Amino acid sequence: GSHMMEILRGSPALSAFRINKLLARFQAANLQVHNIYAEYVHFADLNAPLNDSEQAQLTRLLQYGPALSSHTPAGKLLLVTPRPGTISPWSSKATDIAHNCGLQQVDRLERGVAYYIEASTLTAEQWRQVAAELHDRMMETVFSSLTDAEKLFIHHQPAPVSSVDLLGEGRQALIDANLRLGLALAEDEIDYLQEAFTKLGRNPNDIELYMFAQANSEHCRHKIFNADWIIDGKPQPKSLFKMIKNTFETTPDYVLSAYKDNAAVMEGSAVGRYFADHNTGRYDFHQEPAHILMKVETHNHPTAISPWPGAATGSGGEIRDEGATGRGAKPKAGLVGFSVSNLRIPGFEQPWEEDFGKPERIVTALDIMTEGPLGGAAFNNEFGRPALTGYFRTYEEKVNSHNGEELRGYHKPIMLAGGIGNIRADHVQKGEIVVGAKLIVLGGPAMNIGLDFASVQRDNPEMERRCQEVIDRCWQLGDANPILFIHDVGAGGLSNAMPELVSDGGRGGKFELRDILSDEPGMSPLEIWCNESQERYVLAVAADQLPLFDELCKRERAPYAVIGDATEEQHLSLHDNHFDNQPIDLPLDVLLGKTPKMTRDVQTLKAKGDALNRADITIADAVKRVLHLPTVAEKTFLVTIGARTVTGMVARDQMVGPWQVPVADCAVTTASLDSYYGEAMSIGERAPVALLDFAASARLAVGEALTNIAATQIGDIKRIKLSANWMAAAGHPGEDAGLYDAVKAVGEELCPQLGLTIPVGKDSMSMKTRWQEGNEQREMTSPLSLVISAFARVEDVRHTLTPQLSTEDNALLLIDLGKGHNALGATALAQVYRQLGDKPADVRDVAQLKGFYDAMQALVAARKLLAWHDRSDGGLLVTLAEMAFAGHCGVQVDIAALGDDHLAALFNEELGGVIQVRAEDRDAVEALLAQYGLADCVHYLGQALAGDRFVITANDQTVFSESRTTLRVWWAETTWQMQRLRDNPQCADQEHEAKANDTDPGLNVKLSFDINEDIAAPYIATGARPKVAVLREQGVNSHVEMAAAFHRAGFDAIDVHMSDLLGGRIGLGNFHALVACGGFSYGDVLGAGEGWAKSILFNHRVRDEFETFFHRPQTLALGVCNGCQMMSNLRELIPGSELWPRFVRNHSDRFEARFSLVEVTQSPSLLLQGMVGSQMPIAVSHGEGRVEVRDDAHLAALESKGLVALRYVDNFGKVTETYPANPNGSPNGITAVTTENGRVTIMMPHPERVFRTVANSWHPENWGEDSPWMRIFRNARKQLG
Ligand SMILES: Nc1ncnc2c1ncn2[C@@H]1O[C@H](COP(=O)(O)OP(=O)(O)O)[C@@H](O)[C@H]1O
Ligand SMILES: [Mg+2]
Ligand SMILES: [Mg+2]
Ligand SMILES: [Mg+2]
Repeated sequence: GSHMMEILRGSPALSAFRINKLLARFQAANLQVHNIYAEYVHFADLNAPLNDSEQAQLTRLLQYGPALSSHTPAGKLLLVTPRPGTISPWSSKATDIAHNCGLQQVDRLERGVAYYIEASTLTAEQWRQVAAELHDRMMETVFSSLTDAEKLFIHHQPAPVSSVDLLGEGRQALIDANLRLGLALAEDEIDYLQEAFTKLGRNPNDIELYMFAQANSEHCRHKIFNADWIIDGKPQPKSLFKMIKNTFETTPDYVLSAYKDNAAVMEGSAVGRYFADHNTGRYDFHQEPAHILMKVETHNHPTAISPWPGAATGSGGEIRDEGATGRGAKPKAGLVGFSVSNLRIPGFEQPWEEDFGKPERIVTALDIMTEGPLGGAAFNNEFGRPALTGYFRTYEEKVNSHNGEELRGYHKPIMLAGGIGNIRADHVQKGEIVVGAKLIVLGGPAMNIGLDFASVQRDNPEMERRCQEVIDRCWQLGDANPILFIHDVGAGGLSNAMPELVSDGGRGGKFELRDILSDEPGMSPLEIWCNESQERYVLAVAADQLPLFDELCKRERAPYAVIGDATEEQHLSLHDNHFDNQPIDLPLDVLLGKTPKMTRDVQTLKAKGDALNRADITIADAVKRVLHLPTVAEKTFLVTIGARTVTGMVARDQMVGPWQVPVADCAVTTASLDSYYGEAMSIGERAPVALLDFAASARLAVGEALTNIAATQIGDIKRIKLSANWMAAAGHPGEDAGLYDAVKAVGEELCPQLGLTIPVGKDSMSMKTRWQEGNEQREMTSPLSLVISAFARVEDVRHTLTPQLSTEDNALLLIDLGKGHNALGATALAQVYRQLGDKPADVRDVAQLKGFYDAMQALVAARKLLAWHDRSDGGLLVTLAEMAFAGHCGVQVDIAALGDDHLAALFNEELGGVIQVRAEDRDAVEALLAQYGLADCVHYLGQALAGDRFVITANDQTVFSESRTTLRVWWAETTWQMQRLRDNPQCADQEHEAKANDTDPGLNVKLSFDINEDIAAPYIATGARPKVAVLREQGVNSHVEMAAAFHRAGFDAIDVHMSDLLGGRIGLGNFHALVACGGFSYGDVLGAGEGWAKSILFNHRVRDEFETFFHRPQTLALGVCNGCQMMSNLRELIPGSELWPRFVRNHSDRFEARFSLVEVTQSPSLLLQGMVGSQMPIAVSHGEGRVEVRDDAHLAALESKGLVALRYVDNFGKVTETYPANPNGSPNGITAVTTENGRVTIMMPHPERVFRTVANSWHPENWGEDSPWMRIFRNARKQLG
């Protein structure tokens, strides 16, 4: 009542292979199911009626997706929808499109999947088993009628505040509320609340208690990290935090901000910061320092319960940290980490794996690594930051460690998300908060998320994107940046972030509950104030900047509300206009009143640990097992799921070389689109070492970070800055003393001796899982797990080395920082034979580690290196194998000098690595290494050689010999199997099988023109700069680098949001060129690019503006990725486009981020003039790029008209539909088409991301500044005259 639900049937929902996985899942559980069929169905909750025309508009918005075989329903209906009381992100984004298409009648759109199942035996018991399989019990519910969906839209009345009756019952009322509300309060904290409230003479409200309990938890007060310690009977002088701070006291160098914000900041470089001016809308370079922020976060517990949103909001919360650094900043690139228990992939179990069971309430390791990476990548992709480095460890074994024989592993996973961003010098310091400052929530209408449903998070990355654009508009105003103060909303929701915001400014605040934006009107005041809804920030802004701030938000379509005022009195007030009362009324010192410090009085446990039993170990069997341990094995399933080219500033991504092998040891970005200065990121971690030796695990993490970053041009080691993220089972015998010792080992010792700061860190301190298996208690406990992320300013992005071997005359030299210790404890080798072993690796000599770093820096600067790969998991064996994989070559090595224990020489995980040098440079490089005190560690191994032979000799004996292709295919099998069970198995198999064909020549180039002839230069030289409209919808993310590419070609790039067109601020009549940029407009909901296009079509004024533009005789338009999608959906407005295809879900059913080989084909395209017959790699980054025609008649007609402009080719140079050479399954390799007149071109790949040579993942050595793709932008300039 007050609202009607309309049901609108959508398109078929599951491809054939997905239907076959279902049918087969049913046959495997003995459910005789003749057939299954699925159809999306949509639900529109309307506040007013739709006329015949709006009805048709709504119907048309809800036609999208691949044109799959439609069937008429039969059998039993099971409809799967979100759980009632829940609103999906699909709903947020779809309803938004509805509103921007003028359908204000729509209150909410929601979507379900209708399953039509013919089975016909099946007891009601078995139907519950069918129902179970079709849905996720943590997010969804199953219904029997389409009608039942009305349950999703029930309007609820605001629930009132509840007082806890301390006055009337005494202390028992606090104890009862402590249990009922789950406050987890300690006795001394119940004491405090009793005293504080007895003094005020009134009962506490529920909200006030909940706020207090959120603020005084472990994760939030960091009680363990500030604790005093007593260890083996001796009081210790320093807390853990103090020992971390010791690194900043010792090395403050280059540090701009540390421990005073939710990211750290270091000095960057002076470069062209590129953005649109507030007054002109023109993009310009602003020559100024771009300083570098860094942060790394975890999101471990949620990910155990619901991994997709758990990982996604892991990234999302950390991106908010970055944006809310100082007075606003811009995230640039990200990193991702997973640690989980054994994967045990069905049909692919490995000999070290044993099922130990798990709690019913958590998902398996395999579920985490299936859905979690897709979740992390969904936020990074739809937000728009490249994910360029990461780690993925598996560990689960019964082991004789510090507390005797017990199960150690990661049933509670590590889910790690971090990254770097840029910030202006003047915004690094947070400002003062003036009295009467407006206090604002920027971002999403809130719901009851986080209050085991309360650990199920929810991500809407496009909402966050819209918020970032506002934040960007604010810092881009320089001295006029209206942001006085900004902070992210995370744990505790507003009940933490608003008090933290006023409190860091020395203020109080008065707030109004009913000013806060909400999508559940039923929520209690406690739910409104304490819920952990996502994509929110809190800021302060002066009252007189509010009109400005409103103009900025409205142009971005970023929702915001003013919810209160900052006060001089240090009081916290929260009024409720609906119930005319005051849920919160407290002094801030009472809320933020602290109880005493914690003292931990603890004892050292140290494991004895036994020698590696080698009975079943051969070097050959060990090579095979080690390459099948997911920690070692190829990571493609984690890398290609995320964009790696967004921004146009990525110099080094995971994938290396012509054969695009994911082994890059660190990530590198350019600082700007006009510099070779940059930033670098690397990770070091070695948790299983902590099962033998806590200090050594931490030291090795520091050292690996350094070895992974070392072939990058940095200089001074003091440029390198660390995040230290600590994961422990605090309280588990031996760990606490372990934690203190490991923090000491890096904070007090190693990092200060090296000159390394740790200005940021986090901790997560209950890394264990307890459950009942038989009548038995069971425990899985993590090792102490330090993850070090290293971050650095880069002097020259171009000088970076990769593991890609050259086959020119060369020498392979090992730098064995293990000094022949050759430890085998807690290695991959031991793990893969179910053992812990004796003695682990460690940092053997700090001077020599420093010496290594400085020596690598001298060799990099002087260009003496052809390649570098450090030694980590899997030892020298893996290092050499991976270099041979990346170089598509052989290796001939001798290990006689590495000791008689050949297994230990190859498989120790001591620090160091293999450099490759030119043969003629060998002597000079050995002399240089000797000057840094290293002669003793440096060992000539042999050479890289053309071919397929991987050979390891010792004197006259062959220690190990195998085909390099055979090793490379074994190392691939983990990612193959993961892709097989997650993606379309046909694609997974084609990708895998192409690795086995050694003749694959890899990416290679043929150019039909001179890539250095700047054909636009005569035009640029006149000083006349035509405008191009760089068109962007909400969710677009590639506009900045697109602008920069047109800029290099001599245009004035103007920023045109769709809101500028809708509001009449820009007219396309003033432009001769237009480009629709890439991204995830509306998060691709209702089809990639559809919302964007249909919002143009359904507005008749704007529709007419586009049509007029395209119907002019000389205008040019380009659509790229999302933009191509958009323009393919606007096709009725574009002359000569009648044969154009649609673009739909990739055949792989996976987001594909590839460096793909294409060829330019003959077509009218004016943007491709001079390039025809050229073949070169381009950045590709999409999930809905598959060309779909309506039938073969459409395809032939398209082809015979000569309108295809780009095709995917394999590395042999033939047009292909084989994956991933053709990443999406497009017929005849098609990824670009033009119009009959050549004036409009649309393409899925991103030329604007790779117009700079430095930003191509692989490129030929001889190229200059400009890639081949720079010709497009220049062709645009020349054509305009
Ligand atoms: N979880 C992940 N997400 C994204 N990239 C990852 C992930 N795990 C590993 N990678 C990338 O895969 C490559 C190989 O990883 P790994 O063998 O763990 O690195 P290393 O041994 O050099 O520390 C690297 O380029 C790394 O950055
Ligand atoms: Mg590795
Ligand atoms: Mg490495
Ligand atoms: Mg590593």
